[PDB]
Amino acid sequence: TPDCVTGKVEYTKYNDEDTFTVKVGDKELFTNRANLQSLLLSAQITGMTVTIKTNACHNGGGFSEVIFR
Amino acid sequence: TPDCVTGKVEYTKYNDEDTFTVKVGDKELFTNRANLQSLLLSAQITGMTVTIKTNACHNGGGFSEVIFR
Amino acid sequence: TPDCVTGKVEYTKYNDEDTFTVKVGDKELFTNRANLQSLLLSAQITGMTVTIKTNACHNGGGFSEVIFR
Amino acid sequence: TPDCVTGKVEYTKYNDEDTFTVKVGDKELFTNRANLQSLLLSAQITGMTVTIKTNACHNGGGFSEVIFR
Amino acid sequence: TPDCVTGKVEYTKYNDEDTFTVKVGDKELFTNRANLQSLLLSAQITGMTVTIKTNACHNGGGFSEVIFR
Ligand SMILES: OC[C@H]1O[C@H](O[C@@H]2[C@H](O)[C@@H](O)[C@H](O[C@H]3[C@H](O)[C@@H](O)[C@H](O)O[C@@H]3CO)O[C@@H]2CO)[C@H](O)[C@@H](O)[C@H]1O
Ligand SMILES: OC[C@H]1O[C@H](O[C@@H]2[C@H](O)[C@@H](O)[C@H](O[C@H]3[C@H](O)[C@@H](O)[C@H](O)O[C@@H]3CO)O[C@@H]2CO)[C@H](O)[C@@H](O)[C@H]1O
Ligand SMILES: OC[C@H]1O[C@H](O[C@@H]2[C@H](O)[C@@H](O)[C@H](O[C@H]3[C@H](O)[C@@H](O)[C@H](O)O[C@@H]3CO)O[C@@H]2CO)[C@H](O)[C@@H](O)[C@H]1O
Ligand SMILES: OC[C@H]1O[C@H](O[C@@H]2[C@H](O)[C@@H](O)[C@H](O[C@H]3[C@H](O)[C@@H](O)[C@H](O)O[C@@H]3CO)O[C@@H]2CO)[C@H](O)[C@@H](O)[C@H]1O
Ligand SMILES: OC[C@H]1O[C@H](O[C@@H]2[C@H](O)[C@@H](O)[C@H](O[C@H]3[C@H](O)[C@@H](O)[C@H](O)O[C@@H]3CO)O[C@@H]2CO)[C@H](O)[C@@H](O)[C@H]1O
Repeated sequence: TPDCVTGKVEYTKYNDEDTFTVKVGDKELFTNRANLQSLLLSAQITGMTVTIKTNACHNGGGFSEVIFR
Repeated sequence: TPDCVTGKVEYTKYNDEDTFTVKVGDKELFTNRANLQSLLLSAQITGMTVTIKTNACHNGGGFSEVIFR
Repeated sequence: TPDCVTGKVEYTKYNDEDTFTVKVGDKELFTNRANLQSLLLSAQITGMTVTIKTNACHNGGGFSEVIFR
Repeated sequence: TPDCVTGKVEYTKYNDEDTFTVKVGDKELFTNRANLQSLLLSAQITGMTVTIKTNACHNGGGFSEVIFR
Repeated sequence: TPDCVTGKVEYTKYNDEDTFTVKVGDKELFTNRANLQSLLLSAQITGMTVTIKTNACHNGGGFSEVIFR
């Protein structure tokens, strides 16, 4: 899966449909993987560099693959 | 969903009915989303700015949408 | 539910019956709510002020309601 | 249940059989309680004093009771 | 089980198939044990020394045994 965005988590959002949204770089992306919620918030708090891989590389795009650096 | 309150988490409360209450700004709001419990406490501890979106914007109102920044 | 004790967590204990014990003030109280385990340990570690509400306000008393400050 | 060991967590180990091993003092002990895994690692990271209670007080002994100070 | 790699976590990756990949030393290894996800990210954030034991000691190899120091 190709890299979509790389950078620090600007903000996260818990959605009504139990999905989780992350804003990295110029894109806002969501994931339906519950396990990623605490991981992503931890990355945001500690200022980790995140790389999100997805074919749906556009605002509102879904993803499941994330690299934590 | 419209913004209800924005600010830092004053306090949180675990309720008997397994719901979670948060005090942000001048409102005390609850959520039945179990996944939000650890996320909200983490935000409280680290002093993150939280934005709660809900149509039930009043004390005792329920919510599911939260922005972490 | 009335306030039982308020103060910092002196110590926590995982019990054989999968319950969680907390020592706040002069009371040792337990909870059968699994979700409260990580939350309480986090409060202990970060030195948060905790308020436990319960009608069984005595050593060995059970609780489910907790306020995190 | 009698005290077995008291001290700081030297190291932890996730085992193939989904159990969790902790080295405290001169003993290496394991627990089959999944909820204890994150709690124990947190205690290790923050340098908390841990007290493990078990009748199987010997290397390779199992436990379920832990006191966090 | 023999030691494969020892060192600090270079990076972690959540995969599409719900597995978790870790890069330690010169190897990139994965695990299908969900409980290890938060533990490994915590070790990465706090800079812990990790030792991964596996017979599949090669890039793309699977593991379940990890020592946290
Ligand atoms: O968490 C949401 C979702 O993330 C991953 O899927 C993403 C999109 O949700 C999904 O629509 C997208 O589909 C791709 C096909 O995989 C690809 O073969 C085709 O060429 O393009 C479409 C749309 O661009 O895939 C992305 C992931 O790259 C995850 O796979 C999915 O299970 C779910 O978790
Ligand atoms: O966590 C509890 C609850 O949060 C969310 O619902 C909130 C209130 O609990 C709910 O009563 C409220 O419903 C609104 C509708 O959104 C609105 O369209 C209609 O006109 O009036 C009712 C009554 O105010 O909605 C808020 C959230 O905006 C969440 O949606 C719900 O599933 C549940 O988790
Ligand atoms: O975690 C265990 C338990 O916590 C809460 O219950 C507490 C005690 O365990 C329970 O014995 C106690 O019962 C009360 C009644 O609620 C009250 O109506 C009556 O007058 O007195 C008895 C004896 O004190 O209630 C406390 C809670 O205040 C929680 O409610 C329960 O579900 C369970 O999780
Ligand atoms: O996590 C593993 C396991 O921990 C606890 O059990 C421990 C040993 O695994 C168990 O063999 C041991 O049994 C004791 C009897 O309880 C005691 O009555 C008798 O005198 O001696 C035997 C052997 O020493 O007990 C320890 C706990 O003290 C936990 O109880 C168990 O459910 C499980 O989680
Ligand atoms: O998390 C994935 C996986 O990790 C552990 O298994 C690893 C490999 O996935 C598995 O193929 C490998 O199997 C070995 C046998 O242990 C060995 O006895 C035999 O001779 O060769 C095969 C092929 O290398 O073992 C490693 C771990 O050592 C874990 O055991 C497994 O349940 C699963 O979680």
